[PDB]
Amino acid sequence: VRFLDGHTPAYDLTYNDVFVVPGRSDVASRFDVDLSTVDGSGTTIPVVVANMTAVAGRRMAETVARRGGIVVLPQDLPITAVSETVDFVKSRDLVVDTPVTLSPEDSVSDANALLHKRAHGAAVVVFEGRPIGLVTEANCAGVDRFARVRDIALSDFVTAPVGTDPREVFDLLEHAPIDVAVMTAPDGTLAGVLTRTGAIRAGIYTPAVDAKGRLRIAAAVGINGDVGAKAQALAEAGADLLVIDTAHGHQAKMLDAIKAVASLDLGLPLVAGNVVSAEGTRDLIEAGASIVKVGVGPGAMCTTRMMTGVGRPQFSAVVECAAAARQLGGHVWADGGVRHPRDVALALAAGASNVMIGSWFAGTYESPGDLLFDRDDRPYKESYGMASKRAVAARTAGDSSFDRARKGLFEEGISTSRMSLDPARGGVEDLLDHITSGVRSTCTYVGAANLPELHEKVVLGVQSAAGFA
Amino acid sequence: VRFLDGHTPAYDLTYNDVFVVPGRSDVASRFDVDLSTVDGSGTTIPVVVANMTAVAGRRMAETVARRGGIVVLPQDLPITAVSETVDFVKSRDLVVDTPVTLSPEDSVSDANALLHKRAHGAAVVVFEGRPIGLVTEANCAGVDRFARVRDIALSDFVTAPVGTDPREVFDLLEHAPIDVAVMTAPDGTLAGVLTRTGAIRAGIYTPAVDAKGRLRIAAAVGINGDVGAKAQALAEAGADLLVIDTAHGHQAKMLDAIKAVASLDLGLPLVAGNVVSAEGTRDLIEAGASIVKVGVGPGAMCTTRMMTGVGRPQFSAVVECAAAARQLGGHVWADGGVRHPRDVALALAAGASNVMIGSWFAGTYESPGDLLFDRDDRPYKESYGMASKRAVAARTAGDSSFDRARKGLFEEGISTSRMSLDPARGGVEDLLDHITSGVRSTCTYVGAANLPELHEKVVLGVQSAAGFA
Amino acid sequence: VRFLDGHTPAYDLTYNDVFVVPGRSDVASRFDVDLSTVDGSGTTIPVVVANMTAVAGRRMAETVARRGGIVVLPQDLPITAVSETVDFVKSRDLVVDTPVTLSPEDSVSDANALLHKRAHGAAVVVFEGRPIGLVTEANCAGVDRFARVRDIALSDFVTAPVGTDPREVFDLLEHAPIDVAVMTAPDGTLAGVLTRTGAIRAGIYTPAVDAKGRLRIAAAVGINGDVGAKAQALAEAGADLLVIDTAHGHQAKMLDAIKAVASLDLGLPLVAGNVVSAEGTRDLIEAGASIVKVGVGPGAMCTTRMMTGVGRPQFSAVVECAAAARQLGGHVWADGGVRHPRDVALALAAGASNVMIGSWFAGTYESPGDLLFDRDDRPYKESYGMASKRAVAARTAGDSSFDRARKGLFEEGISTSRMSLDPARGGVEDLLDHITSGVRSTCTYVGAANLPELHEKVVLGVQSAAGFA
Amino acid sequence: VRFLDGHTPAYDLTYNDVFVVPGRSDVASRFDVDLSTVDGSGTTIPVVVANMTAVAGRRMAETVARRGGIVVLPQDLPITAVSETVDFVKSRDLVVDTPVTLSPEDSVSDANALLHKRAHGAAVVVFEGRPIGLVTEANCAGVDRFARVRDIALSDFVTAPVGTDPREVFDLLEHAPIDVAVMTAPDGTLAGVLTRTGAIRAGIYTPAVDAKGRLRIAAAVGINGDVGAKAQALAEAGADLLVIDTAHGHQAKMLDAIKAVASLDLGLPLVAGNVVSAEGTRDLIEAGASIVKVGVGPGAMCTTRMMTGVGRPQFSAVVECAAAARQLGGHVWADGGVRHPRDVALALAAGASNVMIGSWFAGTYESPGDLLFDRDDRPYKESYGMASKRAVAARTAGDSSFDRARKGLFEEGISTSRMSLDPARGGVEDLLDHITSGVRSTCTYVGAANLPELHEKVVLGVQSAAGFA
Repeated sequence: VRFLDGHTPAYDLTYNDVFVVPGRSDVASRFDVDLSTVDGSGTTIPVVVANMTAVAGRRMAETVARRGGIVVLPQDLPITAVSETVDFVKSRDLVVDTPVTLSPEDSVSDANALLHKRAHGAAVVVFEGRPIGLVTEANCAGVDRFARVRDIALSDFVTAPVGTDPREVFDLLEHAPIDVAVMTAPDGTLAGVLTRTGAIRAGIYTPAVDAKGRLRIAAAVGINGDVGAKAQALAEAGADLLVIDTAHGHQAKMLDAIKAVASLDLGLPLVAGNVVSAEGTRDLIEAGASIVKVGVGPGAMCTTRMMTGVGRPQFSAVVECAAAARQLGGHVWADGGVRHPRDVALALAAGASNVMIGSWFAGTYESPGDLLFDRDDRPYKESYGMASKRAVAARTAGDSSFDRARKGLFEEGISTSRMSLDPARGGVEDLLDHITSGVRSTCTYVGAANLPELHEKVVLGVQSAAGFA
Repeated sequence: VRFLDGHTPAYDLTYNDVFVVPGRSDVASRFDVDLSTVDGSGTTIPVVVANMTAVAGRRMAETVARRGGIVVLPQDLPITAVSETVDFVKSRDLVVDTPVTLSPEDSVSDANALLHKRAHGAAVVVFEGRPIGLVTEANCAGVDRFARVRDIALSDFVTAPVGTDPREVFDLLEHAPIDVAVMTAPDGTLAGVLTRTGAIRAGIYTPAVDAKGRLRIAAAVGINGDVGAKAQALAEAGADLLVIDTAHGHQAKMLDAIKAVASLDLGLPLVAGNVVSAEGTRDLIEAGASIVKVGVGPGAMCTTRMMTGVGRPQFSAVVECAAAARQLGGHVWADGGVRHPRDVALALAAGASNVMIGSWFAGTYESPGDLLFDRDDRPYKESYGMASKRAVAARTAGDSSFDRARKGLFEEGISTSRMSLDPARGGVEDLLDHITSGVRSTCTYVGAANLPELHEKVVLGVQSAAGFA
Repeated sequence: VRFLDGHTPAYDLTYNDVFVVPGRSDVASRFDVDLSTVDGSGTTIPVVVANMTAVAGRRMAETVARRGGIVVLPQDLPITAVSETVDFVKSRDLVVDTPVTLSPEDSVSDANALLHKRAHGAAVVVFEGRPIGLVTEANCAGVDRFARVRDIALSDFVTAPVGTDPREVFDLLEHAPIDVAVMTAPDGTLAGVLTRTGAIRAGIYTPAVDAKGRLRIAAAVGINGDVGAKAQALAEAGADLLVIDTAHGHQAKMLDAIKAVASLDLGLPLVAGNVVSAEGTRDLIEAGASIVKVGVGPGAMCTTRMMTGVGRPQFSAVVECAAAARQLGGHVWADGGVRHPRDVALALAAGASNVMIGSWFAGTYESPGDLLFDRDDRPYKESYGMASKRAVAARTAGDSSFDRARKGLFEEGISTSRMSLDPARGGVEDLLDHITSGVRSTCTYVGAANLPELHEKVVLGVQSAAGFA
Repeated sequence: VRFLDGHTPAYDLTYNDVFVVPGRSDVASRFDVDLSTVDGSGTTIPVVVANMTAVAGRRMAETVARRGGIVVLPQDLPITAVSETVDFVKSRDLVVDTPVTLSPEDSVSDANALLHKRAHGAAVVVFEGRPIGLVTEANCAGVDRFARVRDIALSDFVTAPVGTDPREVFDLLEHAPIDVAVMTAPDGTLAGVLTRTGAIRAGIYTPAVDAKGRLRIAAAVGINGDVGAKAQALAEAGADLLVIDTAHGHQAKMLDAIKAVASLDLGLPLVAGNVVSAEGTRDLIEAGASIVKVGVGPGAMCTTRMMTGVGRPQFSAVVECAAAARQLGGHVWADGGVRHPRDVALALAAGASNVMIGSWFAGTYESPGDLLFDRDDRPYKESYGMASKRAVAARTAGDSSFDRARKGLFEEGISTSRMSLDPARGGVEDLLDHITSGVRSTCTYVGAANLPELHEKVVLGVQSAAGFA
C-alpha cells in the first residue's frame, strides 16, 4: 500500500487511524464498478457470512447466494442436516425467492410467527400447491387471536408466469396495493415470490453459482477428530468451500489438519485461520491453505483483549498478511468484527480478497434466530458468539460429566448479546446494498473500476485521536 | 506555515490538534483589523454561505451581502427563479433592510407566521405603500386567534426620511419603546426598515457590491447536461460567481466541465471542488479554475467517513491545498462543516482565502426553512444536507420509475437534522458578529492588520488528546 | 528541568502529560519542608489569590495573610475603598481572627446571614465591646423566625486572655462543647476569636508581614488612564505589591505602562502579565518588571481557546518563561486556572516562584460573595470571571451610551458560573492545608527541603493519553 | 522485552498502550502451563495479596495459601494477634477447608451472619465436635426470626472419611441435593469441609507450604521504631516473608531500615518498596533487599496523582525496575491497583516475578470485612485504602492530642470506597481461577510453558488512544 509522505507511525494502525485520499477518477457512477472477487471463491461481491450458529442459517445462505455472496455453515451441524441444507439451497431459483407457505386452517399467532421470518412482509396460503391469497401484517393484527388464516386471508393478489422480465414485473407492480408479486409455475402451482425491490436488485447483483448453475455454499470444520473424513464427507455432501477455523491458527494442530485435508486433494479451495502474523500466514500457505483468515482480538476492549493481552489492530495485521500472501501467491480474508462499510472499504484497500461479516447480520429477518421484542417493543435478536455453551458441550462428544465440568470450569460465559434490528433496513439485502454502495462510492472516489485496481492505486493517510473529541 | 521547534507529527492534523501561539502585536483594538479578501470574490469578510437548499435562500443573500459576505444559490433552482432572486437582491438597499409587509385584514396566525421570518421582531402594515403601524410578538400573542391585524396593529412608531445618519437614527431610538425604525421614502411610501443594532452594524461592516453598486451574488452548477449553456445562462441572469461542486472533484468529468466553462470565457472567477489533495488542486487550476474548494469527509465520525474510509482531516488538507494554490497563483476555500469561530480562524491561518459555512446557518430566521417548535417549545429548523431526496429526484430529469428506483436504491437516507436555534443569537448577523469578533481577536493576538499578514506571521503548535479528558 | 532519557515530545506539554519520578530522599516528614518564597513577595507559602471581584475580598486578605499567602485587590475598586481595606487588614492580629459581632436585638435571619460569612460557625454578641454570648447554627435554626438574638443567644462560652499559648487554648478546648475560643482583651473587651484548628495552624503557618509587622497586601492596576498616578496613589495607600494585568501582556501599551510605573521608582516589586513566550518575558523584564505572570488560554476547551485559537499549554509555557526569567535574573508566577494540588506542584517544579489561584477559592465562606443554596439545597456561590459586565461598564468612565453599547457589542457574556462549596472543606484554610499538604508530600517524594531544591533536583517524565481511558 | 519494529514511543507506557502479538505456539491446552514462581517466595501462582486491613485477613490467608498464593498481614496488627493467626493458618489442612461451626441454640440472624463469611453456602452444627446437620441460605430465610438453629437445621448431609479421593468425593456429590461434603475425622469429629468445585480445584492448584508442609505466610513492617526488633519478633512468630512498605521507598530511612533488618540475618527473603526508578531499585537491592515492590501513583486520576504530580505509568516503571533487578540478580513485584487479568498478564510479560493485588479482593466473602447490602440490595463491602484513620492514629503511639491533631491536619480523608461483590464470582477462588485462566491463555497464545519463557519470548506492540472511541 501507499502512504502519504512522512506518515511512518510508531504503532500498529486500526480502522480509526487511517483514511483514503481521493485521487484522479474516471469512473462515472457507482454502477460502473465491478465487485467480482479473484480469490477463487466465486463470489461476485466481497462479502462472506461468518460460521456462527446464530447467523449462519439457511435463509441467509439462499439470500446471500442470490445476491452474489457466500455463507459458511457452522462446523457443529450434523452431516445429514448439512446435506439437507445444501440440497435445499441448490434447489432454489436464481431470480425469485421462496416465500412463506401457510395453511388456511392455521392460527393468527402462528401465521404472524411464520410471517416474520422473511422480509417480504407477506405469506402465501397454499392448497395443493396453488395460491389462494396473501396474509400480511396489520391484516392478522388487531383481529381476534382465535381466528384462522381463512378468516383473514386476502384472495386478491398479483400473479405472473415464470420467465417474466423483472422490469415488466416492476411496471405491473407500479400501482399494486401490495408490493408482493407471487410467482406461479406454468402448471399453476407456486414457484417462488418476487418483489419490486427484489426485481430491481435482480438487475444489479449477480448470484454466485457453481459449474451446474446452482448456488454455491461453504462449510466449516474443526481440528478435533478425523478432519479428513469430515472434510471428504462434506465435499461429497455438495459443499463448495472448506473452512478450518480456530482461536489460534498458528498452532501445530492446525498445520496437521491442513496437511491431512490437503492430502485427500478434494479439489476445492481451503480457508484457514485465524492468524495475524506473516510467519503464521506463510506456515499456513505452505501447509496447503489457499486462503488465510486474519484477525485475532481485533478490538482494544474486546473479550479476548480483556481476558488476555493478545491481539492486533485489524488494519496493520491485514496489510501484513495480505502482503505475505501476495508474495506467496495466496489470498487473505478480513475477519474481526465488521460494523460499518468503512471497515469493508479499508479491508479491501489493505489487500484483502474478501471480508468476513459476523454478528452484524444477526439482527436480521433471515437470521436463524427468531425475532423478539424488547422492553420498548423494539425488535431484537439474541446472539451467542461463535457458538452456544450447549453447542460446545455437544462437540465434546460422549464424555463423563466430571471431565465435562472440569473442561467447562475455565470456559467463560455465553456472553449473549441483544442485537437490535433496524426497522428501516431490517432485511439482509437492506444491509448488502448499504455495504456495496459504500464500497462503490469508495471505488469511484479512488478512481478504480474493480477491486484489483482499488488495491493498486490507493493512497492512505493517518490521523490522530484528537479528531474524536 | 510556521510550527514550533520539534513539532513534526506523524499524522495529519485537524482543528483540535493545533493552536496559535501569541506573538508581538501592534494592533490596538479589534476595529483596527481589515477583513477584506484578496481572492477576487469581492467579499469584505471571509464568509461564504454554502449552496444548500435549506440554507441558501434569498433573505440570507440579502443580509449576508449587506454585511459583506456572499451566498451561492443551489444548483437545482430553475433559471427563472434564479433570475428573479438576482433581480430582487440587486434591487435592495445597502443600508436599510426590507421588512415584512402585512395587510390589515390578515389573521393573527398568518401575521405571526410572516413575522417570524425576519429578525426585526416587527412587521409593518401597508396600505397603498404607506405604513399605518407595526405588529410585534406578544402583541398578536394572547389575543383571540380569529382577530385580525387591524384589531391588534399599533399605529405609534418612529419614522425617519431616507438618507438619515445611522448615528442620528440610534440617538432617536435611544428612548424608543420599540427599537424598530421603519424607513420612509421621500414620497412617503415605505422604503425599508432600520434597527439600532443594524444602524451600529452599518458603520462596522461594508456591503459587498459589484461595479454597479449592487449586492453581489453567486450560483452553483453541476457536471451533468450542458454545463456551458447553464453557466452562460446564469451569467446572463446576473450571477457574479460560478461554483462547480461535487462529492469527488478530482474525477475527469470535473475537468471536462471546467474546461467547457472556461472556454466560453464568461469573465468571472471559477470556484471548483471538492478536492483535498495537492495533485487534484493542480489539476483543477490548470483546467481553468481560479478558486478550489477543499474538504471531503472532514469529520472522523461523519457520514462519508463512516460509509467509506475516504476523507482527510481539514487542517492538513487545507494547508497543503493552499500551499499548492499559492505556488500556482490561485486561491482555496475552506469547506468542511464549520461549527465554531476557531474553525474559521484556523482556516484563515492555514492559508485559505475564504471559508464556507453550511448547516450552522440553518438554525436562523433568515434561513429559507420555516421555524418550528420542538417538544420543549424550543425553536428549531430541519436540515436536509446538500439537497433533499425530492430535489435529487428532480435533477434526475425525465426518467423511467424503474431506472429512478434503481439509482435510488444505493442512495442513502435524507438524514434530516433538527438544527436548534439559539434565542440569544437567533439572527444571522448575531452569528456574523460572533465569527468576526473571534477572527479579529485572533488577528490582534497574532499582531496582524489584515488576512495576508495573518497568514504570513502566524506560528502554530500541536497538543495531544490527553488535554480533552 | 530534567526529563527521562528519550522523552523528547513533538508537542507542548500540559499538566496531564507529565509526572514526577521519585528520587533519593532525606526528608523525614512533611513538617520538615520550608515553603518560603524567594521572589521577593514575602509570602511564606507559594499561593497568591487572583484579583477577581468575586474572589479578592477583605476576609480573604485577612485569612490568607494570616496563613502566609498574599491577595491582590481588584483594579476597579475606588482608592478610598482600597485605603480602607488596607488599613483594616493591617490592623488585624497575627494569631487571633476577627469574629462576627451581632447585636442582641437583631433578627434570626440577619443573625444567620452574618453568621455564614465566616468559617468559625459562631457569632459573638457584643454590648459596649464585651461579649455576652455566642449564637451558632442549629441554635437560630428551628426557632420562630421573628425571634431575636437575645432570645436564642447562649451566654455560656470559653474565655481566655490575650497572649495565651495556642497549645493551652487547645488543651482547654479539649472538652469544650463548642470549639470556639472567643478572645478577650486585658481590659475585658473583645479582641478577636480563636479556634482549636486555628490554634493548631498557628504553629504550622507563618503570617506574611511587612517591616512593621503588619499583614502584607497587593493591588492591581490597568493600562488605561494615568497609570503612574494610580500606582503612586495605591503605594501611598499602603499597598505592598503592584500588579499590572491584561489579556495580552506583550502589547506595547503594557511596555509603556511598565516604563511609566518604573520611572516613579516606588520601591516595590512589579508583577506584569500576562505572557506565555520567552520573548514577551524578556521584553517585560527589560521594561522594568520584576515578576512576570504566565498563562493565556491554558485550557484546550476554555473560553479564550474556543473563541480564538490563541493559547498555550500551561506546563511548557511556564517552563520556558521561568527559564528566560532565571536567565535574566527574574521570577515568574503561574496563573491559568489551578484546580488541583497537582497543578501547584507541577508549577513549582517547572520553575515558577509562585502560583496564582482564581475561581477555585470562589466557593468559600471568606469569599466576598454571599452563600446561596441550589435546587438540592447544596451551597454554592456565583462567579463572574475577571470582572462583571457592570464592573467593566464602570471602568469605561463617563462615555456616551452609544459608544458604550458599541464597545459592548463585541463583548461576550458575563459567563457566570455556579461554584459549589464543599461542606467538608468549606473554609479557606481547609483548602490551604490541602494544597500545602500536597506540595509537602511532593517535596518529600523528591527529597528537597525547600522550593529551590525542589526545582533543582526534580526529574520528570511523559505519559500518553491512553492511560485516561 | 521485545517490541515491534518502529515502535519507539516518546512517552512512558501504561497497560492501555500495549498489546501482546501472538507467536508460534507448542502448548496444547491451558493445563499444560506451569505457574510456579522463581522469586524465592514459594508461591505456585503469581498472586500476592496486599497488606490492607480491609483485605489481609485470616480467611484470605487460608484460602490463598491453599490455592498456591501468599498473603501479607498488616503491619499494625499486635504481635500476639500475628502469632495467633500464623498458628491458626499453619494448623489448617491442605485439601479440606474449615467450615463455619454453629451451635444449635443460636438465632437465625446470627446463623446467617456467620454463614455469609464463607463461600461454601452452608454451616455445620457442632455438638461436642460431631456434626448433626447443615444450615443454608433460604433455609434460615423466610422463617420466623426468633427461631433457632435446631428448628431449621437439616440433619441430612453427605459424609466421608479423611483421605478420600477428591474424584470420589465429586462422583458421590454428583447427585447430592446439597453440594457440601462435610469432612469427618476417623474418630468421628469434624475435620474440615470439602466442595465439588473445591475438590476439582484440589487437582489443579498446588498449596504453598514451607519445609514443614504448612501453609506459608508473610508479614509487613514499617520504618518507625525498632525495625529490627519487630522483624525478629515476627520471624520468631512464624512469619515466612518480610515486607517493608511505605509511600516513598527511595528515602534514606528505608535504606536504614533495610540495613538494620539485613544485619540480623533472619534467613528470609526481603520485600522492599515502593520505588519506580532503576536508581531506587539498585539502592534498595544493595541495601539488602531481595525483592523490590514497584508502583507509585500508577493511575492518571488516582488520589496520589491528583494530590501531587508524582507517579509513573505502571508498565514502563515495571519494565525498567525488572531490567535493573535482573541486571543485579534480584526480583520485582508488580503493585499498583490490578483490576483485570490483563494487568497481571502484562506485569508478568514485563519481567515481574510476582503481582500484588489489593482492593479488588475486598469485595469477597473471605475478606475480613463484613458483607453489607446497598440501596438496591446488591451486596458490597467498604474499603479504607492502606489503613483506616483510627489505625494510623493507633500507630502514632502515645502522643498528645495536640500533636496528634497537628499531624492529622495535613492527613487526607479516609476515602472509603464501596466495593461491590459479584454474585456469580463472589468467592475468592472464583477470582483466582479467573486470573489464572487469563494468564494461562496468555501463555498459550505466546507459546510458553512457564513464566520465565513467557518473559523470554514475548513480543509487544503499541496502540494509540483513538481505538478507545
